[PDB]
Amino acid sequence: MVTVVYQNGLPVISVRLPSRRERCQFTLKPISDSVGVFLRQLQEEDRGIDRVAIYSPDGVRVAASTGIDLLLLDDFKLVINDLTYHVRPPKRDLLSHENAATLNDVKTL
Repeated sequence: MVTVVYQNGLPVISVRLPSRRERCQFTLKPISDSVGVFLRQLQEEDRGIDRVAIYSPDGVRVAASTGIDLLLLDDFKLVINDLTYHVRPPKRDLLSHENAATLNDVKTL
């Protein structure tokens, strides 16, 4: 199964990759990473991947330029080679992401 879990305010997507026995996790920046960034990371991780794509639950291809914040507003399908994974991210506000991974009362100069 492909899962999405927020850790320190950022989405961590855990994926079974075809060449690998063990799961691998991908942490993404919702406000600046795109669908295409994530798909490129998958391909870089496993040379056994010949095809990767993301689709809406209704089966419509999602544009590579789409922000990860927008992707994670709802369910989606992740195709890796000949397997399609139904991904169910946890719901949170689109506004949620603007203070992600910030430590309260410590600012960097």
